[PDB]
Amino acid sequence: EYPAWWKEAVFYQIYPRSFKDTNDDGIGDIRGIIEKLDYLKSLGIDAIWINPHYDSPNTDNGYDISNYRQIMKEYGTMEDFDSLVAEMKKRNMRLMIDVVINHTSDQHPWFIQSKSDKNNPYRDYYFWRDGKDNQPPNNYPSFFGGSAWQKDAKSGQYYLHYFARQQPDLNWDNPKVREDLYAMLRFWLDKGVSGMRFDTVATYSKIPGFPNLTPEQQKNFAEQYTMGPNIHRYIQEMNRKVLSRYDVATAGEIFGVPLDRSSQFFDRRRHELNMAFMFDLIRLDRDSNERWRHKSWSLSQFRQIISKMDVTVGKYGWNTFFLDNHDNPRAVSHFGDDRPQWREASAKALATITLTQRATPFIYQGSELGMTNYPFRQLNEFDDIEVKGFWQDYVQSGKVTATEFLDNVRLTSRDNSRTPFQWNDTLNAGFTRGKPWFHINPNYVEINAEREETREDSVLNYYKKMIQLRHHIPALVYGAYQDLNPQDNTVYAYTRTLGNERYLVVVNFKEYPVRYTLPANDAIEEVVIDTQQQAAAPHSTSLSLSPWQAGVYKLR
Repeated sequence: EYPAWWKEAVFYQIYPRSFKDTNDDGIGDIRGIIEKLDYLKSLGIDAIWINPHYDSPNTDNGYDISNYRQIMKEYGTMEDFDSLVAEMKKRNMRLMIDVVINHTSDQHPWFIQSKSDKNNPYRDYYFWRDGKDNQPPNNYPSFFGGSAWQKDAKSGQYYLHYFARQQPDLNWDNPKVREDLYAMLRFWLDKGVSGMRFDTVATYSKIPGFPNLTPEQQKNFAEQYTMGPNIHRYIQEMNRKVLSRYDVATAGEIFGVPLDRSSQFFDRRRHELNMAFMFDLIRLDRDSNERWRHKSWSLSQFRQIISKMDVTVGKYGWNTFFLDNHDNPRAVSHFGDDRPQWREASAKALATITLTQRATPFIYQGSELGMTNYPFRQLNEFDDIEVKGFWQDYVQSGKVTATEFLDNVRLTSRDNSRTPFQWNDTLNAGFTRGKPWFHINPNYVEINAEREETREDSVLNYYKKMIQLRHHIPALVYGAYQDLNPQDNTVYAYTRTLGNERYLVVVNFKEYPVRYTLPANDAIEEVVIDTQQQAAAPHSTSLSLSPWQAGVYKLR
């Protein structure tokens, strides 16, 4: 069974820039988070993961770090940070920070020096290569558009950046970089942080010789970058050196790692990472070649990916469960139906699922309210550099029309989840009194924390109840997972079994009523909860489900 606090906990993710502004400069800050801790405690949150909070030019809103030990000016001071840990600790909440060490900002002291000369001490802190000819070293693509190699006029060589140009990759091969990184980690751990979320941990190790990519590898380049020969070597070292020497829950974002390779990252026995963030589910409807394009998916596909994950996780690993985050579109829009008539119901349905999985649930800020995608009027309303990067590679190239491109990024852009949190119905949704740094969704007049707090049938209060059920029913945390019908495209039904305590979770994914027949030997003994306010106790053999109806039941 191997109990663990991080396995039973309910995590909340905060994107500071968009959580709460306290000085009215239009940007969310750390004091804003402090101000809302009571809101999150009442919600039932156990731990909080905050996106990057370090000094950064903000080319990638925090993921381009220029100083790992300094608090981002936009977010506040060290005192504010220390105060967050203290206030959180006071409320028995654990703080998990975002660790971005696959790369740094091109304005980081290490890169500034590395960039000054070919013989500078820090030259080997990054990857510099010569373009054998009148072009880059190889054909490596960048997640943010064009080549993953940037030419340095001065020296004449190219430096490597999987992501933005302003995000040069660190060289983990050099034992000096590793040590400076471990020192930096203990800096934060010594201050009380109880958890670390490692950004793109599968790409720390590069492929020796930087061979070119075959036509095939060109497509799934995201996966090739995880093919590093020293990845588990390095992560294991970081564990020995740091992780294993503090009580810290670790989560690794393994973007690009095939499912059959995730085990090596979270297998207890391997002493690497406690749990991981897989993307097989959240990206089930993304085209293979065009990462920005959305394609149709079905429930059978959805549930089948979940079964596979559970099997792969097995008895020795552990997983997280999330339907959205700062790099993806809103959960209700993506997996439910955000139209006015179905938003609440489908939101509650997804909530039911989110808190009854054999994984640690991560609730992204604002989705507990049923926040939705943003109504982007035109291309320039996106800040997403991934989008601007896609525009260059597919629209400038003529590979896709601007209209079709827009139709799609409207559904897949990470900016959908980056609009300011909606607290109440005052100007700017009570987020700020200044000008919001990024456009706020007009539906805030309907979807806002305050309004939902007083309404018993609100999405917020339903989330409160689901989290409360998870905190009180062990089976919902550790019970075995069983998909009663992997092929059904209408009703998602599964059991959670811990000994003789069996629970049944049912979700009507359709917008018309459906009658669900329980397995012949199964009987409903109790109703733990359901999305209908009225709906009385059903009988033992079947359920008449209304559109998007969800429920948890205890079986005999």
